[PDB]
Amino acid sequence: ACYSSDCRVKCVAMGFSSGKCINSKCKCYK
Ligand SMILES: [Cl-]
Repeated sequence: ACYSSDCRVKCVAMGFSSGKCINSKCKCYK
């Protein structure tokens, strides 16, 4: 599943701004 905290942290680790869980997907904000 997608979990909010982990998704945000994954996204930031890759150089994105943040991210959110949408429909089971961790979608990063650029
Ligand atoms: Cl979700």
